[PDB]
Amino acid sequence: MYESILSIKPYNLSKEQITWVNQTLVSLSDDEKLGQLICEIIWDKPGCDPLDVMKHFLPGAVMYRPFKAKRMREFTQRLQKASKIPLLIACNLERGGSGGNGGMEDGTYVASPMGVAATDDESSAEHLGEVCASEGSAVGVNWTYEPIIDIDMNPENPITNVRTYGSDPERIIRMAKAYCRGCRKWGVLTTIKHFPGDGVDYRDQHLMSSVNNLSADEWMDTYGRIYQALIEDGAETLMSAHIRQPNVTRMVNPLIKDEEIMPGSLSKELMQGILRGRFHFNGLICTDATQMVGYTCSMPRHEALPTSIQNGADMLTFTLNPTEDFKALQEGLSCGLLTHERLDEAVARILGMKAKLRLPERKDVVPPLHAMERIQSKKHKKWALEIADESITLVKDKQKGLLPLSPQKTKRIILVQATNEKPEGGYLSEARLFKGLLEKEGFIVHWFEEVPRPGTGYSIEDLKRDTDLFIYYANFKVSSNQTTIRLVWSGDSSPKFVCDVPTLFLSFSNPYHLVDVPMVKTYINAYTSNEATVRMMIEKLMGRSSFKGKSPVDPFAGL
Ligand SMILES: *[C@H]1O[C@H](CO)[C@@H](O)[C@H](O)[C@H]1F
Repeated sequence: MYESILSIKPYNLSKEQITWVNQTLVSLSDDEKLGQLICEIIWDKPGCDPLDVMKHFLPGAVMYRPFKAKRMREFTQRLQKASKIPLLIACNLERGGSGGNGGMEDGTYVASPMGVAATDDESSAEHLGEVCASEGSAVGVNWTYEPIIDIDMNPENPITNVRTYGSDPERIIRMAKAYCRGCRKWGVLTTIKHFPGDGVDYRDQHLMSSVNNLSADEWMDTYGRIYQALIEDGAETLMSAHIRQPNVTRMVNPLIKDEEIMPGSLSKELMQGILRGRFHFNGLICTDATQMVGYTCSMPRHEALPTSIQNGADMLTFTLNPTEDFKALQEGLSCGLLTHERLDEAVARILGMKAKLRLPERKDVVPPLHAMERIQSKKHKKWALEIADESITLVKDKQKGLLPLSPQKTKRIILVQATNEKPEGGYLSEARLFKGLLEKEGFIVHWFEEVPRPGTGYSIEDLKRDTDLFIYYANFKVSSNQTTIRLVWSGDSSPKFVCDVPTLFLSFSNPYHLVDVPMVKTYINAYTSNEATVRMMIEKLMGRSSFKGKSPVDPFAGL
């Protein structure tokens, strides 16, 4: 059975592969089928054993948090050889081998997706995807939870922002298809997220069930257009997140009551009515992480877990208390919250992706050790430099004669770090590098914290005697469970003397900082805070490299 699913896009399995899926399915107990539904998270901290993911059930997949590539490779061998059914092994490879709170600790940090989008060259996104999948597959990853095809409509949203390809649906489609092309070259499944679409609300689904409140027609013309394009392009998997679309839900079910409207991860109207029905998506649907507030607050958990599967999800991403969660699935199956027929259909789509990857027939469980040499390879580092060269964007340049910088125009610089990270020693490694590279050019550079500021004992004339230029290094990065990535001062260090001392503002992440420093006359978006982008920033400030980036978003955010 299931030939109508498994023989067509995005599965395209052969007769013999479908026979393996069916024979395997029939051989599984209900407990084993329920376990296939679960992806378990894995971390590398002493006292934590990866095989703990198998103490309470036999999972269908795992996801690696960021730890070292060599440990990931060892974990893959241990996990797979201990598993009767091969595992899907997922990773949040968002920005290359490393970067963005996902990936691996020591992979290549290429760029944020928005930095890639600023190049306006889809080859940049293809290269991004190649790095992610090339470095991931070397250590055993076969599933990247990317690309993000959210639209960065709302500039106050803290969980979209540089994780997106910006606010233009046509560019999102171009870039996401290219990212997927790069991944398929290395045998890694992709995941379009976050369905039904982040970026309309200004709130984080990590902390609540956020709401895409476009009209049904508006949603269909934007998010629906993007999802349809990636589905037709062959997207293998899709992540249903803890976001509501009430107006689309009511289009499917006009009589639904407000309290019955569920987020994507729990919604039959969105997963079965829209995705399976209207869009004929035939790939694997997984939930976003189930311990997040957007999920937990929407429904009692014991009902929610089987209901997600019944309503169209094939896989639950992560457990809270694993004994309790598995018991909830067992009881949901026995009492009819989850049907045996829907259980078999979910597991068929899980096993089908394992057969698509040819995991059952793989003699070795990881590639040869030789494959590890791709990680931080010269090719990958080179692509990161090219993308930085093409991405950095001169947004506002209303300071006559400021650029290019020269020690003979502005010898003494005060460097002002602004960030929501908490690096040991107070200063970001990348800002230290930037400071050192300015000094190499011949500038004298002090941190804001090292020199006096105007006050009862120090005047603005003193400041002007001691300071020729202020430079701001702003890195307000996305991170789960933040309600803002707005500029926060750590407010005397803000650009409060722009008419008395020339001030230059550099953002290495959030592209909307003109919201909080509108007085600034020269403003540059770099989208990514890594070594490659810092070095290329220096080249461009000194006038040895042109500014080539094009804003993939409106950096002024409506003035
Ligand atoms: C929910 O969690 C999953 C697994 O880490 C991420 O891929 C999604 O971006 C997040 F929304």
